[PDB]
Amino acid sequence: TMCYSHTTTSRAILTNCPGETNCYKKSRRHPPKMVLGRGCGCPTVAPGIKLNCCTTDKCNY
Amino acid sequence: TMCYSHTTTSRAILTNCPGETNCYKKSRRHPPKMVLGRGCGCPTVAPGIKLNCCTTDKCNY
Repeated sequence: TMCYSHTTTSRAILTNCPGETNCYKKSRRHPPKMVLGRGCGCPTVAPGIKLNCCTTDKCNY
Repeated sequence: TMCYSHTTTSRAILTNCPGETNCYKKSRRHPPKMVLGRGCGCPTVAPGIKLNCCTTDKCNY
């Protein structure tokens, strides 16, 4: 499964995710509402974050 | 000097900044290009961040 990936500061790339089936998109739940991170897997997320986890290639754009 | 303030996850408020003359806006230098934080002062910033520091009330919107 290929997923977009980046931290809040790093650059947005496309990776393969060995051993994972999901991709994630973390976003700010409160305005500004924006994406804070994308990556492999489905991490547990701290408060204030909306977490979306999907299973097809490139689904986390 | 009153400045907007928030972390990447906390809520956006308006604060007074005792003892500071500047407000800051941290942003992502690389796309998505977006604001990651606002607050009192002019902090030193890690790589990948565009830092703007201003001196009038509410200048960091």
